[PDB]
Parts: sequence; structure tokens; C-alpha cells
Amino acid sequence: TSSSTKKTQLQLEHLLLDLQMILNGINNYKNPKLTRMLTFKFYMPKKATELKHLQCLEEELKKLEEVLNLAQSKNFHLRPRDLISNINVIVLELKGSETTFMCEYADETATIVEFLNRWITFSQSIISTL
Repeated sequence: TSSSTKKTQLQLEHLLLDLQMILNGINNYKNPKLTRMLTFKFYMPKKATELKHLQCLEEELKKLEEVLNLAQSKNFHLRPRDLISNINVIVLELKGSETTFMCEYADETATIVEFLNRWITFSQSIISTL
């Protein structure tokens, strides 16, 4: 692979790992607020096959932050503000130069777990196809 491909694969892995960390940290037998967190409704991408589709993740990060404020502080090195800001920086760069592309959402909302599963899968998939 090229150097550009490799650094994109690296940004995507860093994105992956932070999304993974959030999901593991909230979705476990020990989190007494998981039930409450699952009541929130995340918008989902209609299609997520290309880096520009990360726009759909970006637009949900404020919501993600709000839900993460219910999590166990002890499960995260960073405060949710700082973790989400890091994800935001990576997403902004990975999605590419913003055209007239606002992203297209599915009608069905999803729990935080479904939402994070979608984006982790998306990231794993794109790494594999670069």
C-alpha cells in the first residue's frame, strides 16, 4: 500500500479503538446505568460504505457525549468531553473535504449499542478494503 492509504488506515484504527473502548466500557454486566443509556435514540446511516459517510457519525457525536455523561467515570481515562473531541477531530479529517454532502439517515433510530456496532463495523470494513 501507499503512505496515504496507511495513514488513513491508522486514523481509522484510532477511530475504531476509541469507539470500541466506549462500547466495551458501557455495555457490560457492571454498568448500573446501561438500561437508562439504551433508552436514547441514535440516528443511523442509510448507507455507510465510504469515508464521506462519516458525516453521519459526526452529526451524532453531541448525542453520544450526552449519553456518555451517564457512564462510569472510572471506565474511561478521558472525560467524555475530551474523548468525543478526539473522535471528532479524526472524523473531520477522515470524511474528506466537505462538499454539499450532508449524510442520509434511516427512518429507524437505534440504541447506543446498535449505533456503536454500526460504526465499528464500518471502520473495520474500510480498513480491510484500503
